[PDB]
Amino acid sequence: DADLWSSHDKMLAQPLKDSDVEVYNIIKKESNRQRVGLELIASENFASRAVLEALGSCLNNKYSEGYPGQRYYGGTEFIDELETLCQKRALQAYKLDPQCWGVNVQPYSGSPANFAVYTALVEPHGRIMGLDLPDGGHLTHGFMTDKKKISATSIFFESMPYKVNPDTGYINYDQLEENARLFHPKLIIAGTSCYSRNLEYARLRKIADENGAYLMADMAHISGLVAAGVVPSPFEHCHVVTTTTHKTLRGCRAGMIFYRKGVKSVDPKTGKEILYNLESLINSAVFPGLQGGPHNHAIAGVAVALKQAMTLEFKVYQHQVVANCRALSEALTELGYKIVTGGSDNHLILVDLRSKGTDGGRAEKVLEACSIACNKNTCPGDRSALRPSGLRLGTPALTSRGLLEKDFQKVAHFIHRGIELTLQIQSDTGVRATLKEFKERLAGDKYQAAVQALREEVESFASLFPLPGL
Ligand SMILES: *Cc1c(COP(=O)(O)O)cnc(C)c1O
Repeated sequence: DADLWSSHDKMLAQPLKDSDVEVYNIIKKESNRQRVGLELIASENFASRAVLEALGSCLNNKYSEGYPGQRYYGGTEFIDELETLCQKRALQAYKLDPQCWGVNVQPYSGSPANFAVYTALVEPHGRIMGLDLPDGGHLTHGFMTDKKKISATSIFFESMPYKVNPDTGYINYDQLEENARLFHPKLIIAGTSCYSRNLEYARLRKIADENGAYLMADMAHISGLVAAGVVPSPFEHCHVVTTTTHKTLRGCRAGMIFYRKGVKSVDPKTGKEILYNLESLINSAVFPGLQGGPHNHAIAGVAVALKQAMTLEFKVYQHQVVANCRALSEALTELGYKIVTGGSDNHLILVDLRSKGTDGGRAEKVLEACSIACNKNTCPGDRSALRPSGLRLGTPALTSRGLLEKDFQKVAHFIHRGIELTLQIQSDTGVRATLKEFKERLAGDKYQAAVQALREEVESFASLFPLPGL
């Protein structure tokens, strides 16, 4: 009667460790995996303990559909304090005049943030232009083939990509300018997932105005760098700026949408001023358009991450991120590796493995087997996305653990050793071999000892550094 009811109360207060050992262990094994490994996936990072704590708060429970001062349900005085605080901070982090900029901090992640913007400004079947996927663009920027529209962006809107010059490695703004006059985009996306150089925002803005299109920046990858001023800000030339809250910003998974406010334009003779309406449209799209109840626990993590993003420690961190990237880039360049574009203005680089006689697909697996985390990626000039020539390496994750230039040089050496091992296996299985066979030889008995040797040396080196979280 009441024996089991007390057991119920004990169930909701019982620690994860006892309540679900199966899930507890998976988390433990994962924490260990992250500790002993070398994280070089550009999109990765480590959230601060303060941010992670906010996620487990009672904020999870409150349904707060709507916005501060425009809620559906009542009892949101504390939730309103939090959301208003989070957006106040978001504007500060980028030094934005509240009278000129506004922000929506409700997007569940980066992709939902982007889609929300298209839904509000582009509308069904409206045209969008983004960097081609194999050229370093993101799925949310549009992706389709002769056969089908793959990304939701291509499915609900009409997208056509602009490309990177296969020779230089830089975005071909000239071809974009030409095609925009033919396509008539309603919105141009200025953002990348795998690009080492700064974007010519002013030029993009010019091309946008010529076609009466919106210029939307997707700063997901460089959000942290832009915050610390380590890279030029997209806010000066863009109408809308979307972003992820994790990655280089070090918060929890979520997203934000920044939009222009105030005077859009004026009439020379009448003096009548037209104002921006981005705030209303974008807010309406997030809710009641696309999303439901806000994830207040995440909005807290974001708010916390934004306070940290404004500290000097963070600024130093971001400068170190770029310094480590330069160190890593030049170390590999000196070693005969071809870096697309020759270098980088940010946290990542794209290494063209054709310079060493191999590809990123094979190199990715070998490096993984040795606890070196990174991802394959097509290079400008690749005749097939099935056999990508490069590897995308980013420094934010390891930099957060304390790594410095000297450490990144050691990391560069470790990476090269992985490539040697890759080359060995590649030649050992023949020149007409498939990726399927390569994976088998890698997990085979012949290279078992070599992999373990390198893996252990990698793991013992990574183990020397702290792992933010706990
Ligand atoms: C990371 C990223 C996103 C957001 O991805 P989510 O996994 O949905 O958070 C969107 N656009 C770009 C360019 C990104 O790099």
